[PDB]
This record gives sequence, structure tokens and C-alpha cells, in this order.
Amino acid sequence: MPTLLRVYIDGPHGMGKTTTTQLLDIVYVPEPMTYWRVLGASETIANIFTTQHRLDQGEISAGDAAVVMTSAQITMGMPYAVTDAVLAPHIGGEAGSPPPALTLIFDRHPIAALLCYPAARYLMGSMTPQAVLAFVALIPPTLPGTNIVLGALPEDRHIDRLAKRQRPGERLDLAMLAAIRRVYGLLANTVRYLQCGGSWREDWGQLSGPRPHIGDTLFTLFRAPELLAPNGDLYNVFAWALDVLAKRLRSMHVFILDYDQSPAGCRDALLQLTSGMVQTHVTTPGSIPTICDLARTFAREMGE
Amino acid sequence: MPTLLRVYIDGPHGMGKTTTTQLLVALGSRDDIVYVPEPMTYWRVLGASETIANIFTTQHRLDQGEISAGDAAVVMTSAQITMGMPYAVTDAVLAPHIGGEAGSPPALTLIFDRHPIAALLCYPAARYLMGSMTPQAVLAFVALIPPTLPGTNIVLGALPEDRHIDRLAKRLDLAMLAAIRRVYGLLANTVRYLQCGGSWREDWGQLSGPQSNAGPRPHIGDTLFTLFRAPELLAPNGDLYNVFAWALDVLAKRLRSMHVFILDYDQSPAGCRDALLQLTSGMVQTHVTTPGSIPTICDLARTFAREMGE
Ligand SMILES: Cc1cn([C@H]2C[C@H](O)[C@]3(CO)C[C@H]23)c(=O)[nH]c1=O
Ligand SMILES: Cc1cn([C@H]2C[C@H](O)[C@]3(CO)C[C@H]23)c(=O)[nH]c1=O
Repeated sequence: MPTLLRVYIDGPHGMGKTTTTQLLDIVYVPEPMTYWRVLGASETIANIFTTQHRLDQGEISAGDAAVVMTSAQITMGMPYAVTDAVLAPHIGGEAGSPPPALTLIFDRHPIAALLCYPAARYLMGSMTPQAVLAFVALIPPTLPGTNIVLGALPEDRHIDRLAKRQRPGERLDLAMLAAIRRVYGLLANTVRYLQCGGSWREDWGQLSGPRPHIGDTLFTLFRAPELLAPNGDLYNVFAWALDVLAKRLRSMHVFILDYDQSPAGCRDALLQLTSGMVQTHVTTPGSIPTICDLARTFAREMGE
Repeated sequence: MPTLLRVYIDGPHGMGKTTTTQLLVALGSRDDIVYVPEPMTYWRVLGASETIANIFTTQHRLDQGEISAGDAAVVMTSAQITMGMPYAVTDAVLAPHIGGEAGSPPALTLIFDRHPIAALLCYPAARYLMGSMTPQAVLAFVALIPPTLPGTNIVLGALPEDRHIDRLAKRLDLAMLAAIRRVYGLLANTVRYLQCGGSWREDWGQLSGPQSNAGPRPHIGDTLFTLFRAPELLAPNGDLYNVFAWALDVLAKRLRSMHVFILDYDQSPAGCRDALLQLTSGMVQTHVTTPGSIPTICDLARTFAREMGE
């Protein structure tokens, strides 16, 4: 049965992910911009930044923003979730360490819309922490060969590169850039903490008193008081949400791509990364062409 | 290995689901049957403040013309996330413990108060019928429904509308009662349709203008697929945009492996209980994955009922 290579390009936006994948038996599942601006709702990105902006100005309440933000993040992750669910049955077990018959490269993975954006919106005061754990609770199971490339880039360069490529309806928010860079850094540390033995239940005590300290993982974000009983204990619903998080994250293979360089560099740098990536068998002989059509149809209908 | 029986009682509110479930729990041994109740505490306090209240307010506001359809949708979508959270996290932590299908005396029986599809499909679809949710948001929820675990037995209810209305009349949205009753009937037809070999993509064109484990194959127009023939989901050539068609594939996939049964609630509380007790007979049980799964699951349910069912 053929082998497949799934590579999800993710991390904070504005570093070049789009220019990196563009330049690069290898199919692309691009940014679903048309779903965001038209198919799913009208100009979803504009509603998002408009709402953050208005919360900052004091024109609407925290509760007002959180509702718009949640509804809006549902519409943003839709294409990812639906792509994952129809693709999952075609993914079989691991290959190991030879040749990939097909290489599927995506623009983002479902955890960007289910975990990272919402956690950042939480850090911006535009989303409740209970809403973020509900989305974490719905993160599709992590299949073999879930390779996710996250990016490295000094903030100043990142602001520069972000400023020149502002999406339709987007606003250049530096507080949001900081939030999103911090979630992704926490994300990378979290996978490492978990791969290394970390038990969030065993180290929880350290947030109020060889692997990253729990204070450097996404778990610190969930010490939020909306999730805590009067005696300070995390309610069990939330603890189970964190257990899922540990289980979904932990088996992902994380890869760091340095974006502080020209798009030729970024593009080859990315292809270099694939040698330590994990590949999988597909489950049917006709699994490759179905994946390609899925990829072609997604691109044609939603990525412009 | 030891076997497990999971039963999800669902359907429209006000038919006697909760009562019936507890009478069934009552008959059993202290530890071989556990009840996972409605997570009201989560809906009123833990996930947000007075979510049910807020959902009814919004719907009345919209009915009144005091808010727009857009206002309405942002709120219902957001409220529905909070409504389904407990069901979603419970299924995700339970999943690892469920093994293959045995056959139709379990070491443990779990009776849940509704299934994850209640929050991710039925209520949302009905709010779409009430005009308070977009069909795109409903399909976004459908794409997130978790893989249907083996031995997923769902019990839905039959109750003549007049009796139902009578029970329920102690706001009282009669339009929401008809939407939720309509949604749950389509859902049973859908499972039957999918189990009888129906293929929505092959029958899509038959659209224009309940029994779940018995009977002939229903017409696609009597299944859930009909709710999605909306202009919003249609490309400028008449067909469904593929994103929406893929959401419908997940819907088929998630409902075809489910074992649905119908409980007649038009009877006394003990009538309901025995009825239900007879139906458990033909239900699918599964093996658990570890020796310790049983006790762990009992703890999970107890803790759930303690923290969130009241
Ligand atoms: C995935 C995602 C993106 N975005 C925005 C920010 C980003 O710069 C962008 C393109 O990546 C405009 C869209 C969110 O707000 N939420 C999300 O889940
Ligand atoms: C499960 C569910 C219920 N509800 C309401 C109606 C129902 O009568 C109820 C108790 O079951 C008050 C809460 C929704 O609005 N959404 C949902 O997903």
C-alpha cells in the first residue's frame, strides 16, 4: 500500500508560511480564504479584527466580544475540520524512519483554529477560557504522521513582514501578534514537555508555588480563575479538557522552520525538514488519487 | 474481557427522558449501572452564566425583531458550543476505553442523558429551522462530531404532539417544539436510510419542493439531508459547494454505525421504564480496552454527575 507524507505548515502568521509553501507527487491544501470571506460567512476576518478593536476602545463588552469571537472561530476552522474528517479514514499506520509516493502539504492544521487562535483571543480578553477548552475538547484525534512545522522569527522582522502582508479586513495589532507568538512558543514547549514525561496533574502545584517547566507550557493559561472552584481546584470538566490536550498534542511531531531569511532559503529549509518527518501507509490502493482530488477541489473552491 | 453497555437517551425535551432513565437506574445494583445526567451546572454556572436562559431570550428577541438574524446566530452558535462541551469532553476521555463490538450481562452499564449529537446537530439544526443559526454553522458543528464509537446505542422518543404539548405546558416556544420534534424524526430516518444502503450523493437530485431500526428505506426528503438544500450552500451552478458536501459525508459516516431504538413515552413512568428495559435487550455491547477500564469509567460518571448534574 502506498506511503504518504503529511506536512502541516503552521505557527504564527506573517512570517512567510504562504510564500514558503507557494515556492514549494506533492500537493497543496491552501488557505481557505474564500470560505472565510464568502462561503462560510461574510468577511469573517474583518469581523474578528473589527471586534477586537472595538473591545479595546470600550465600545462593546468582554462578553460581547467573546460570543462574536467564538462563533467566528467556528467559521474559521471549518475547512480544516472537514478536511481532517474526510481524510482520516485514508491514513493508516506509520512507515518508520525511504520514499513517499505522495506528499500532502497543508496551510495550517485544525489546532490553529481550535487551540492557538482561541488561546490568543483569550490572552486578548476577547474569548472565555471555557470556550477555548470546548474547542480543545473537539480536536480530532492525532493520527500517525502528524508533522507540524512551526516558525522562528525575531519579533521586529516579524512585525515588518506582517505589516506588508495584511489580509482583507485585517488590522495590524501588535498585542495580538505578541499573544499569537507566545501561544505558539508555549505550544512547541508543551509537545516537548509531554514527549519528555511531563504530567500536568503532577506538576500543576508548581503554577502557584528534563523538560520545560509547566509555567512555559500551554497549561499555565488554564490556571485562569473562571475554571477554578472556590477552593482553587480546577473543575473536573476542565481537567478532562487538559487531559485530551495532553493526549492530542504529545504525539505530534513538531518541526521548527527559521523564517529569518529569503523565500529561497525558507523554501529549501522546509524541504530539508521533511527527512526527519514521519510518513504513513494509506488504507486503500485508491487512497492517493482521492487525496489529490480532495486537495485539488479544496484549492480550486476555497483558496481563491 | 469484561463487557460494557452504553445507552444514550435522547430526543426532544419534555417527553419523560430524565424520569425514565432514573427508574431504569433504580432497578439496578449499586455499581453495575451508572447514570450520567444532564450537565445543568455546567450550563448555568461552570461554562458560562445561564446558557439556557440566554438561548431563549435571544430566540424571543429575534422573533420580536429586536435583534437581527446575525445577532441571533452569533449567540446560538456560541451558546451551543458551551451546551455541548461536557458531552464532547466525556466522549473524548471515554473513547480510549472502548473496544470492539461483542454481541447483544454487562459488567457495567452507562445510561447517558443525551449524546454529543444533541448539542452538535439536533439543537443547532432546529435553531437553523427557527432562523437563529446559519446552515454553515450547523455544518461546522457536524464536521466536529467525534468518531462514532462502537456500540453507540441511541434511544429516541415517540410522543403524539398533543400529549407532548400538554406535558410541556408545565415561555413555551411551540415553534421550537415542532422544530426539535421534526429534527429528531429526520435523524431516525437518516440512520435507517444510511443503514438501508442509501447514498445521499446518489439521491441528492431527488430533493425539491419515524422508525430507526425497522421498515423500508426512507426517501432522502425525509432525512436530515433535506435541511441543507439552502441557497447559502449552493454554488452558482446549483450544486452544493464541496465544503458543504464533505460535511454531509461526515454526517453519513457518523450516523451509519449507530444503533438507534425508539421508546414510546405515551405511557406511565413505570411503563416507560419497562419498555426501555425490554429495548436494552437488543443493544450492542463492547469489550473495554483494559482490566481497569470499568472502575475508571464508573469514577468518570460519578464525578460527572457530582460536578455537573446539579
Ligand atoms: C487560522 C486563523 C487565522 N486568523 C486570522 C489571523 C491571520 O493573520 C489570518 C490569516 O492567517 C487572517 C486570519 C484568525 O483570526 N483565526 C484563526 O483561527
Ligand atoms: C442539549 C441542549 C439543550 N438545549 C436546551 C433545550 C432543552 O429543553 C434544555 C434541557 O434539555 C434546556 C436545554 C439547547 O438549547 N441546546 C442543546 O444542545
